[PDB]
Formats: sequence, C-alpha cells, structure tokens
Amino acid sequence: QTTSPDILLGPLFNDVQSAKLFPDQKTFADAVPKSDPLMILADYRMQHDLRHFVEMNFTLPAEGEKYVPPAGQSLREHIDDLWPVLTRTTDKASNKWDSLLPLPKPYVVPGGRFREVYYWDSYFTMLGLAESDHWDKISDMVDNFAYEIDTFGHIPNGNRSYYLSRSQPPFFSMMVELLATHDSDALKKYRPQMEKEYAYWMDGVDALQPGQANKRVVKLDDGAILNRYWDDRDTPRPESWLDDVNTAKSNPNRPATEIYRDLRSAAASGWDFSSRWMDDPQKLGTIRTTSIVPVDLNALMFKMEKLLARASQESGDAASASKYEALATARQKAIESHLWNDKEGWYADYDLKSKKVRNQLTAAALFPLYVKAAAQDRADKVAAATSSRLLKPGGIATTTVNSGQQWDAPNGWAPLQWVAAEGLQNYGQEKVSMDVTWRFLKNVQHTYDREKKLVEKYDVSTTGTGGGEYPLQDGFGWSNGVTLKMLDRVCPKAKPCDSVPENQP
Repeated sequence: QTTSPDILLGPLFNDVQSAKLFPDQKTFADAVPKSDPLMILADYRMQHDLRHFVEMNFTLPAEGEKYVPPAGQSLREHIDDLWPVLTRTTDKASNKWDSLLPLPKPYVVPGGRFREVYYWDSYFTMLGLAESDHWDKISDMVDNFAYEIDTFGHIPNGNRSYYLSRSQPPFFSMMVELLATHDSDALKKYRPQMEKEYAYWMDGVDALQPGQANKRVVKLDDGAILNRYWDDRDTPRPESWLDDVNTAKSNPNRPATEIYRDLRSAAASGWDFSSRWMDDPQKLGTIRTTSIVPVDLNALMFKMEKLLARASQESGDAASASKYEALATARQKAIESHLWNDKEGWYADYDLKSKKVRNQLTAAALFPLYVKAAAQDRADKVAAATSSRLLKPGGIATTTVNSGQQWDAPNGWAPLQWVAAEGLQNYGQEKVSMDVTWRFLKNVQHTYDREKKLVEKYDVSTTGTGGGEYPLQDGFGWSNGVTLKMLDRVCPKAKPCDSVPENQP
C-alpha cells in the first residue's frame, strides 16, 4: 500500500534507476515485486546480470492500451467517444506491494497509456464530462477524491504510493461545486471532506508568528496568512529518480535535499517545471518552489474558503459559515496586499527570500480574476497585460520566458486557457476572453485536422502543432474537457457546432 518503492527496495531501486535499465524512470517505479522485497533484497545483495534479476523478481508495467478510434470523426464526436474509452477501474492492487493505490470507483484518465489518475487535471476533465452529461463518472471521481481525503488526509498528486507525500492545486471544492450543479446537496454531502482538505493546507497555521512558515502555510511579517506548495519528503522523486539526482548534482553548492524538496513541490504546483520557480531559467538546480508564495494557489484557497462558508450556510451552521467568511475575507485582503505587482500592473507570486512581490508575469496572474478576488481596476490591468503580452496566435502563453521547460513559453495549457477565458469574462473583458477562447480552439482544431488527435499541451506561437507530446490518438483529458466547454461557447446553444467554425464573429 503506502510504502513508496524507493524505501521498499532500498539500494536495489537506486541501482536499477541509476543503471538507466529502462528508458522511463517511471517504469521501475511501477514494477510490482513477485515476492517479499525483503527476500528480493537479500537475494540481490548476494548475487549482485541486473536486467535478468529484475525480470525474475518484478512484473514490469504491461505495455498498455494503444486505442485507435475510427477515422473521420468530428472534433466533438471524437472527444465524446473517448470518455467511455478512458474510464478505468482499479479496484484491487496486484499484491500488497503494488504502488498503485486502489480506489473505490471508476475514474477517467487523461490517456489510455496513463497508469494512474491525478488531482487538478481531473477538474478540467470533469468539465467535459459535465458538458457531455456524464454525471455518474463525475460522481465516481468525487467519491474517489473524498475517499482519498478520508484515508490519506489529503488528495495525493496521483493514486500512487510515491505521490502520497504531496498534493496538487486544490480543485476539490470546485469539483464538489460542479457536482452540486446537478446533485444539489453535493456541497452539504462533501463539506466534511472539504473541511479536512482545508485543514491539510492550513496545517500548523495557528502556531505561526510573523515571518514563519510550516509545511503548506506561511505567515508574512505583517501577519498575512498565505499558502505555498510543499512536499513532505526531500528525496529524488521515485518516478524521476535519476533526473533529480542529476539535477541536484548540477548544483552542489546547495544541499541536494533542498533541491529535491523544491522539485517535488513544483510537481505539487502542477507547473513541473517552469522558470516561475527557478532563480536562473536555464538551470533547474536553481529551483526554489518552497520559497515562493504562489498567486494561483492562494486564489484557489480563497475559493475554497468561500465554498466552505457557503457549504456551512447551507447546512444551517451559522458559526462555521461565519468563520470561513472571515477567513475568505482575510485571504482576499492578503492577495490584494501581497500578490499584486503595482509597478507592472498584474498579479504575481510573492518571494519569501526577498519579502517582495515578484515581477514575472505568468498565466497564474489570471487566477484572482478566475475566483473573483480581484478588484475591477486590477482585473482590467491584467486584461491589458494579457492581450499585450500573453495572448499569442494559438492561445494564451504560460509565461514570457522560453526556457525549455514545459510550463513556459511557447506552450499553452488547456487549464490556463480556461482560467484565462473565465476570469476575463468574470470582469467584462469579453473581447480578450473570446480572443483567448477562439485562438486556443483554432489551435486544437487545426492540430486535430493534421494529427487526428488532441495532446497534453500546444505550441501557441502558431496553430496546428502540439509538443515529446502524447503519442496515441486516444488523446488527453483537460484539452478535451476545455475544448468542449469553449466549443459550446462559440456557437449557439440552439445549433451547436461539432467543429471549430472558420471565422470568429
């Protein structure tokens, strides 16, 4: 169950990963022992051919499903036909030593070649399910996330043992809100698990003095309470073991454990990786996620607190509703006084090392508009910065730094397209909102026209190309989900489109 493979297999795990015995570091992270790892290990230490020894003692991950859809489908039919195809049930594990954490209900994976399910991308996958009326699948996934909250205290990065030490951008409260638009007391039903996740993020906050940090919560010098991304471990990621070992070796002037913590926590941020987190965008050894208060995360926390207040007011609990309402007020006040870059005119992360708000513009700047924490004048300023600097021919850019990392220029990511279009709409910036929507839709359609698939990310400098991208044609959750939602928006409800139309109106 809950012992991750790097502790389970000890030096054999570091030996197999270091030998580059497999092309993907994740492959051996998912290898299931055929017997007691204590036996395997004692076996290993005496009889030190490593490839044969591994094959005789582990069932490696099976070469997965290569689903081929029939050709000639429209973009919408293609997406809609894929929801059943990517529903999977992992009810039991193969043995006690399997890294896959079993889950109660069927869940929807981003792609057939995915071996587990993740947190924040599922919300955008769930937008598509909602759009195409798959409420049972949505309820199945919300049950799964509630189960994880009740069993592990939080939602792990994914349902793998080696993900238990970290979470991801906390969209659960918004999943419940989505489910609630169809099962109207989902918010009352899942308030206990919402409260428990909130406690996970705020763990230790009452004990904090100005200037202190603890796990995922910090307190600035003026008392302001904000959250940060944080992984509880500080070892190489089992699923990226040799990469992290080498990344820390590239910067021996800082303890490898700090580099590991910051690499793990950027994976928790969902932006793995990005110049957003790096002192030097060319050197991943300079990443310092845990010293950066993220503006998107704290927008999500504001939303979580407002939904907690609402979920309490609906249960008749006036004291609890009143408590979360004050917490959300303090959170909005802290976002506005610490995560706003006045000189540049946009929202931005806060630097714990320098105790200033940072200059870099990223697509995270749209998140306070998304959750309606921004004042109107700042929303208008973010929209001016968005069309001036981030809006590219194929959608909204992730950053303005082309670093080689994936959460950076020139890549556009479906969840950020949606967060931009919605946040801009929230404040009357319909023209920019529609520009983001139309350009990303054109990028997704044009890429579908040429590749007959959707992929995990798109190059926004043109239209028609994605990424190293997803190699099958059974393609990608949050792109599919966001595409359905946006495609509904650019045609009348009365006569929806199954393809992106030629001209924006």
